[PDB]
Amino acid sequence: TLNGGITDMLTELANFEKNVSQAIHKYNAYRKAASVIAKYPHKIKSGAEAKKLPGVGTKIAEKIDEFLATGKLRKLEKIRQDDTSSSINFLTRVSGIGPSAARKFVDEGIKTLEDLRKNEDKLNHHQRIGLKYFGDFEKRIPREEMLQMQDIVLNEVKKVDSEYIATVCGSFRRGAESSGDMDVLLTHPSFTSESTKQPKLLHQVVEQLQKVHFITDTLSKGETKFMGVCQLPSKNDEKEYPHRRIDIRLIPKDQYYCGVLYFTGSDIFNKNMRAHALEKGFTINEYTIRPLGVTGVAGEPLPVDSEKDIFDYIQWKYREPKDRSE
DNA sequence: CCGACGGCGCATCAGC
DNA sequence: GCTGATGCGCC
DNA sequence: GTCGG
Ligand SMILES: [Cl-]
Ligand SMILES: [Cl-]
Ligand SMILES: [Mg+2]
Ligand SMILES: [Mg+2]
Ligand code: NA
Ligand code: NA
Ligand code: NA
Repeated sequence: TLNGGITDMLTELANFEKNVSQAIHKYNAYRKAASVIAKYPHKIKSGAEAKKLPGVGTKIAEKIDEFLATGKLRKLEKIRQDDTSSSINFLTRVSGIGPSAARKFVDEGIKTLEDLRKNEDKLNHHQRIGLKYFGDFEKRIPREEMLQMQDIVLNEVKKVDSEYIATVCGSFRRGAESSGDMDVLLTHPSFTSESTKQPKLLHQVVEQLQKVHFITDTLSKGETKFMGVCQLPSKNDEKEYPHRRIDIRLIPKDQYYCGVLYFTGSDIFNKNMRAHALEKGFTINEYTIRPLGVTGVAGEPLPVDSEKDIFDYIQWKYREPKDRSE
């Protein structure tokens, strides 16, 4: 973290733009700049030096000059002192509360953890669970725990049907020493891009994980995506493990490579790669890579037999998962 | 100057 | 009920 | 807020 002061500053600005200003393109701009600076292998000495990096422009270079000179940003100092901004930023830390809900809550005079707790009747299901586990969800998961969670999920899935394949993705697959949550990509040969030969494929797995008390709560659930809460079992006399966020995504089996590319991330890596694809005349989602016709309409799915094939189409050298932590 | 900036699953709601 | 818009989530 | 043309 050679430039941690700068990247922290840009991340704080990004969050302000998303949560308070509701300016998603500014949010993405700040996060892109923070990411490119984070990988830069020199301690930055000026805004001009930073401006040479793709995604850092005139305004950010100016802020970098102020930050290097003084160790702070007047713009952020004022934001920190603003009650409405402060309140909104806090409330959005609850899962299920976004910029819109946060501002609405603050309008009604709900602006603290205490306020939320006394007004549960005003929260939807997702928000209620987000509140319940507020503390737990801001804790990171040690890789050692991720390995224990992996073993439980892979073994329980196998007990349901030996034909399932579950792959842990997200930061775990990128080799991180800690993760924010657990991301599980699921396949089964009965669900392909061509047909669904069995119903309840995701349901049966969620059900089994609930039965063994691994999954503890549900935030949202459909045919292909589960979003919930899980917890490792603790031993006799042992303090309980924190509750953790878990996401499970069932992807058509024949579209595994596009799926695992998506679910491995990072999010900024995906945005950067998908934007590069567009410049190259392709569109990538979690299912397919397609060409863009002269008009602008996506054409038919191209053959993909590896993650690398996707990189090849857009003329990028392959990057291993561990090198996608942007 | 100015349009584009990644792509999509699930929850909730308005209009019919 | 359905459809489309919008919020919020995921990488 | 930044980039590309
Ligand atoms: Cl914006
Ligand atoms: Cl598709
Ligand atoms: Mg994750
Ligand atoms: Mg994430
Ligand atoms: Na630049
Ligand atoms: Na939130
Ligand atoms: Na996740």
